[PDB]
Parts: sequence; structure tokens; C-alpha cells
Amino acid sequence: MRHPFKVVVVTGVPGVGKTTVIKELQGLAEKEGVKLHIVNFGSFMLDTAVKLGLVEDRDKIRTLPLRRQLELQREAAKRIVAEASKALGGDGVLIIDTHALVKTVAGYWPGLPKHVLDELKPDMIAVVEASPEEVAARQARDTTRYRVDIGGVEGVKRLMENARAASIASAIQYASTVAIVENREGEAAKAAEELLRLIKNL
Amino acid sequence: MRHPFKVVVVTGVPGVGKTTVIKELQGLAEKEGVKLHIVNFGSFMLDTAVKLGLVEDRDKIRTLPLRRQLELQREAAKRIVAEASKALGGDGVLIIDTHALVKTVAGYWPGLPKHVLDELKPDMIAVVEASPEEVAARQARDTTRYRVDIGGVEGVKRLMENARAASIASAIQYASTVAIVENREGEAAKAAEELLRLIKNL
Amino acid sequence: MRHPFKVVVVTGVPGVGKTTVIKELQGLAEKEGVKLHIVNFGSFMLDTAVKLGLVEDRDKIRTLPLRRQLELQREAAKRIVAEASKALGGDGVLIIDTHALVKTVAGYWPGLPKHVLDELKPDMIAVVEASPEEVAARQARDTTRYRVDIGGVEGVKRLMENARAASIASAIQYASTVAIVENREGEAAKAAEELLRLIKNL
Ligand SMILES: Nc1ncnc2c1ncn2[C@@H]1O[C@H](COP(=O)(O)OP(=O)(O)OP(=O)(O)O)[C@@H](O)[C@H]1O
Ligand SMILES: Nc1ncnc2c1ncn2[C@@H]1O[C@H](COP(=O)(O)OP(=O)(O)OP(=O)(O)O)[C@@H](O)[C@H]1O
Ligand SMILES: Nc1ncnc2c1ncn2[C@@H]1O[C@H](COP(=O)(O)OP(=O)(O)OP(=O)(O)O)[C@@H](O)[C@H]1O
Ligand SMILES: Nc1ncnc2c1ncn2[C@@H]1O[C@H](COP(=O)(O)O)[C@@H](O)[C@H]1O
Ligand SMILES: Nc1ncnc2c1ncn2[C@@H]1O[C@H](COP(=O)(O)O)[C@@H](O)[C@H]1O
Ligand SMILES: Nc1ncnc2c1ncn2[C@@H]1O[C@H](COP(=O)(O)O)[C@@H](O)[C@H]1O
Ligand SMILES: [Cl-]
Ligand SMILES: [Cl-]
Ligand SMILES: [Cl-]
Ligand SMILES: [Mg+2]
Ligand SMILES: [Mg+2]
Ligand SMILES: [Mg+2]
Repeated sequence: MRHPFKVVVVTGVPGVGKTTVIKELQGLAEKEGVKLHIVNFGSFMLDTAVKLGLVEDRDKIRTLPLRRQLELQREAAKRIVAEASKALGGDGVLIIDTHALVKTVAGYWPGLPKHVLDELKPDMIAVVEASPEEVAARQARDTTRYRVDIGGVEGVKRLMENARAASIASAIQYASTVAIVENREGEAAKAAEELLRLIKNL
Repeated sequence: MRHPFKVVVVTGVPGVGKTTVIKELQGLAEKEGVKLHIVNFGSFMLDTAVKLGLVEDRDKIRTLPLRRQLELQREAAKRIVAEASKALGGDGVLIIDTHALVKTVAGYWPGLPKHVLDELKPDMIAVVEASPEEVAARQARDTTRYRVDIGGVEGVKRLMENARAASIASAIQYASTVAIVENREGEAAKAAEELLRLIKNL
Repeated sequence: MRHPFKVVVVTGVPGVGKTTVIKELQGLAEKEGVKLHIVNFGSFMLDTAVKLGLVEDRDKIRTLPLRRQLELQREAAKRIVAEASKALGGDGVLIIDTHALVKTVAGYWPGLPKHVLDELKPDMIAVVEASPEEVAARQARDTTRYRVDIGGVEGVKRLMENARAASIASAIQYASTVAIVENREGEAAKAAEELLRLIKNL
């Protein structure tokens, strides 16, 4: 079970370069006439959380009580699909910038649980990956975002292993591909090209 | 989808110290006024198996034909939730001492398959972990339990890797957290404190 | 939820020796009077794809657009169960020669997604394994099949790790066992005996 448009969920650990690679994919897509609608799942959760006076910062969402995060995750998924449905026809691709596994105050939490996959029905779960050392250096240089709680090189390495396993488990629900995209240091454009090529085979 | 009470499923390989850490969590919980109802999933399966004359020993359950184990697993999950429902209100936590993966006579068998998760609806799957060598030494010193079939250090190591993967797959169904709890040699009380802290963020 | 017959899904990477080990299991089964019905999931997909003029070669199926592969996978699973239902009673075992993870043109693709498991309801997912080096040498010596796209020793190693994780995730849906069967060089008959022994405990 599939939407009329294609759905690509882009995951990977905080700081790996998802939002960067997606911004490169946007330029490449419009150059080649491929129709995208691009959203950030976290921005949809932040919108609701800010309205409820729960947080002001996207990096505090994962510190909320988990039953509250569950409600924000459910509502974000439904709003994303309603918006995608108005923006895209059968020739379009929904790109969702998100996480397969979130490091919360009560443990590793699936970003693509069954209730979310029942809304998104992904054609593909892309996993953006780099070395733990590369990810830790990208986190250090990016002072716009708080990622110290991910636990530097050792925390990144563990989250990456658990996140790969979550991506595969989530793929079983709607027979999503799992596409591993290497985001090599200084080569975000090349990651975006490899991702586009896989998207064209969906 | 959630019960009115919180549900914490405590997994880890045989001999790792689940039942020990849960006994420490019970003391700490009652000291801090946190309401628990604590069950052992295997004890619920043993009750039915003994009534049917199938086994007399909890360590022989995993040697039954798998269609029989499937029936005992289904009934144990339903009985646990019926009992929890009478014991707990919205301020309580159900603690289920169990396994994400059981080493049976027909291979590794999920302890938290979808039919079980549809009953338990876990807020959290805690994974109690130690080194394979620590687990093998704990099994050797505990002569109350038969665990030789788990396969000592090498068998424990493999089951641990497969069990981590099963815990994450099971977490996708109801967006359960996966909380890794280190049960360090001689520090079961500290594992119980780390678990309690995560439980309070559910 | 179970068929009246037992269902064993036999997975492992291309070239590992699934079809070989199953041919040995067939001889051993008929020698011991164990009733099997044996199918190849890919042959069911090839039948439909050839009728539609899509491919002529079983090794090109994984190069089709993924929405097309999804339709062929759904139809293959339904046809297999309809045929098994006419061939087997409650004393029989359906053996399905297939894959937990297929390396496609749009990434790693689950062979046992939920829509497939809802048809097959496996008692067991057997994982046939060997060293990546053994698998790469078996692929080189077998010129009847195209497997260069799996990526030799390094590609085999990665697919094997991801395929193990997919097998476990797929096992959660219907509480299937996961039985790891070592297909050691020159000992396909012994792998078939170990598999038969596990099958008899279902
Ligand atoms: N291939 C690359 N090489 C070098 N720097 C990169 C690369 N890709 C991204 N970066 C940088 O890494 C930092 C993190 O990138 P980005 O914000 O896109 O990560 P993210 O995965 O979206 O993280 P979050 O999940 O926290 O939103 C940024 O400063 C970005 O410019
Ligand atoms: N942190 C610890 N350090 C040392 N010994 C421990 C620790 N935790 C538990 N033990 C001991 O390890 C042995 C196994 O513990 P326990 O029976 O609680 O394991 P379990 O995980 O419940 O096993 P099963 O799954 O077989 O029931 C016991 O003798 C127990 O006292
Ligand atoms: N244990 C073994 N030792 C040596 N060679 C083996 C062994 N098992 C299988 N082979 C050989 O390995 C090659 C691949 O075997 P086979 O075709 O059965 O693999 P497969 O897993 O069914 O692959 P595919 O998934 O591509 O169909 C064949 O030439 C086969 O004879
Ligand atoms: N699929 C998801 N499920 C749950 N929480 C999510 C998901 N995607 C994003 N988030 C949350 O949103 C925050 C901000 O998103 P991001 O900008 O991608 O880091 C993350 O740190 C998470 O707390
Ligand atoms: N969730 C479960 N699913 C299936 N079998 C279980 C489960 N939990 C416990 N068991 C069985 O019960 C036995 C005794 O439980 P324990 O005392 O935790 O070792 C285990 O060895 C298993 O055979
Ligand atoms: N369960 C499955 N799901 C999807 N594709 C499959 C499945 N089983 C087999 N295939 C496809 O069928 C081809 C031929 O099967 P095989 O002969 O086992 O290699 C594989 O290379 C795949 O492209
Ligand atoms: Cl992720
Ligand atoms: Cl476990
Ligand atoms: Cl496979
Ligand atoms: Mg981002
Ligand atoms: Mg115990
Ligand atoms: Mg074959």
C-alpha cells in the first residue's frame, strides 16, 4: 500500500547531514525537472509543541515525556500526508527529513513506528551515514543545533548501529527499500546525486 | 496505543540478571512511592504448561513444540493484561520480566511478536545487558536454573546480538522506547536506579 | 496465526546455497517419510514478469521499478499459498526458497514484508549462512546465475548483516522462529540435516 505520489523518508543520526543533503537534492531535482515536496518531520512536531507552550527549541522535543512525544509524532505524520496530498500528483515525490531512531530521555525511540508508517506508506527509507568521527566533527562545527546529548563519537556510533536496525524493522511494514547513502566529508552534492538515482528506480 | 497504566517489558539473555535488577527496582520504587505491578511472563506460561502436564520446569518450556509454545505465549500475555488492569490505575507501572528472543529447539523465537505486543502495548522495552563473560559466570554460579543450552560465552554473545535486533523490531509496533540498562558486576542496584529514572520519563 | 500445514521460509544471500540445501532436504525428507511441498518465490515472480514481457531472466527481476516488483511479490505470495493449500494437509511442510532482503536498483528491499507474511504466516524463517569469502567463491563457480551486482565479498558481507536484521524484523509479525543454518563448504547435506531437525520441532 502506496500513495499516488512516491514517499521517501530520509533518516540518519543527528549531525550526519540529512537537511544538507536534502537541500542539495532539491537543487538537483529542480535542474532535472523532478517534482519534490520536502518537509521536516521535527518542524511539524515543533509547530504543535510551541502552540501548546511545551518547548521553544527543536532539540528539546526529545526531552518531553514520551506519551506527549507520541501524540506530537502521530499528529505530525497526519498533517504531513494531508499537505503532501494537496501539493503532489502521481509524478511527485514527498521527501521527509526525519529519524528512524530518536535518543530520548526514556531510551532509543522509533521515529517510524507502525502508526507513522500507516500514514506515510514509504516507498523508501534512505539512511544517510558517515563515520562516527565525521558526524562528531560536523556536530562540533554546527553551533546552530544542540547535539551534545547524542554522546559524541561513542554515542553516535551506538545510535547509528541501533538506527540501522530500526530502519530495517520499519521497512518490513510497507515493503520500503532501505537505501544507504554515504555522506562523505565535503561531498554532500554526490550523496544527493546517489539518492536521486535510487529515487528514480522506485 | 497505550494502556491507562505504563507498561515496561524487561528483556535480556538468560542469566544477565533481569529478575535480580527487577527485585532491586521493587525496593527502590516502594522507597520513592512509585506504584509497580511486577509479573514474570515465563511464570504465566509455566502455570498453564504444568496444568496441561507438559513440563514441570520453567527451563523446559523452550523445548516444547513451537505451536504449543505459541498458544502458551498468547494466553500468558492476555492473563497478564487482565491482572494488571485490576491491580493498577493511571499512576501505576506494569513491569514484565521476559525475553525479546528465546533460544528454542526450532531456533531463536520472538518473545514480543505482534500478537503479544497487541496485548501489552509497551511504553518501553528495557534491554538488560552485561559482557558475555559476565553473563556466562552469572549462569555458572546460579545452580537454581538450567542455562547450559544457551551455549556459554559464545552462545550468549550471539543470542545478545539477535535479541538486541528483536527488541528494536518489536519496538516499531507500538513506538516503545528501547532502553539499554548495563547490569555491571556487583551493581544490580545501580542498574535498577538507571531503569527507574528512564521509567519516570515515559 | 498459522496455516494447517507448517510453513518454512528459507532465506540467505544470493549464492549461499539455499536451492542446493533445499534439494538435499528434499532427499532426506522423502527418505524419512516427511511430506514437503517445495516452491521458489522468485520462480513465481518470474512466471508473471515473463507473461507481462517485463524480463526474461530471474536475475533481472530486482532491476524492475520497485512498484512493479511490489505487485509481482504480492501476487507470488498469494499463488504460493493457494497451491500449497491444495497440495498439503496438516502433516505437511511448505518450503519456500526465497530472500529476507533483495539488493534492488532502489536499495535493500524486504523479501518478507508484512503483506507477504500475512499470506505465508511462517512457522520458521531459516537463514542459510556461510563466510562472505565462501559465498563469493560459490557465486564465481556458478556461471548459470548473474550475481556480480551483489558486490563480491564486501557486498555479500553487508547484505548478510542487513538480511539477518530483516529476518528478525519479519519474524516479529507471526512469531516465526529464526533458525541460522551454516552451509559449510562441501557439507550441504549436513546443513539439510540440521534444518530438518529444527523443522521437526515446529
Ligand atoms: N558531506 C558533508 N561534509 C561536511 N560537512 C557536512 C556535510 N553534510 C553536512 N555537513 C555539515 O554538517 C552539519 C550538520 O548538517 P545537518 O544540519 O544537515 O545535519 P542533520 O543530519 O539534518 O542533523 P539533525 O538531525 O540534527 O537535523 C552542518 O554544519 C552541515 O553544514
Ligand atoms: N549485577 C550483578 N552482578 C553479579 N551477579 C548478578 C548481578 N545481577 C544478577 N546477578 C546474579 O546472576 C544470576 C542470574 O540472575 P537472574 O536469575 O536475575 O537472571 P535472569 O536474567 O532473570 O535469568 P532468566 O532469564 O534465566 O530468568 C543470579 O545468581 C544473580 O544473583
Ligand atoms: N555447502 C556447499 N559447498 C560448496 N558449494 C556449495 C554449497 N552449497 C551450494 N554450493 C554451490 O554454490 C552455488 C550456489 O548455490 P545455489 O544456486 O543453491 O545458491 P542460492 O542461495 O539458491 O542462490 P540464489 O539466491 O542466487 O538462487 C552452486 O554452484 C552450488 O552448487
Ligand atoms: N519521526 C520522528 N519521530 C519522532 N520524533 C521525531 C521524528 N522526526 C523528528 N523528531 C523530533 O524532532 C526533532 C527535530 O528534528 P530534526 O530537525 O530532524 O533534528 C528531533 O530531535 C526529534 O526530537
Ligand atoms: N515473552 C515470552 N515469549 C515466549 N516464551 C517466553 C517469554 N517469556 C518467557 N518465556 C519462556 O519462559 C521461560 C521462563 O522464563 P524466565 O524465568 O524469564 O527464564 C523462558 O525460558 C521461555 O521459555
Ligand atoms: N520474497 C521475495 N520478495 C521479493 N523478490 C523476491 C523474493 N524472492 C525472490 N525474489 C526475486 O526473485 C529473484 C530470483 O529468485 P532466486 O532464484 O531465489 O534468486 C531474486 O533475485 C529476486 O529479485
Ligand atoms: Cl536515524
Ligand atoms: Cl532477550
Ligand atoms: Cl536473504
Ligand atoms: Mg536536520
Ligand atoms: Mg529471571
Ligand atoms: Mg536459488
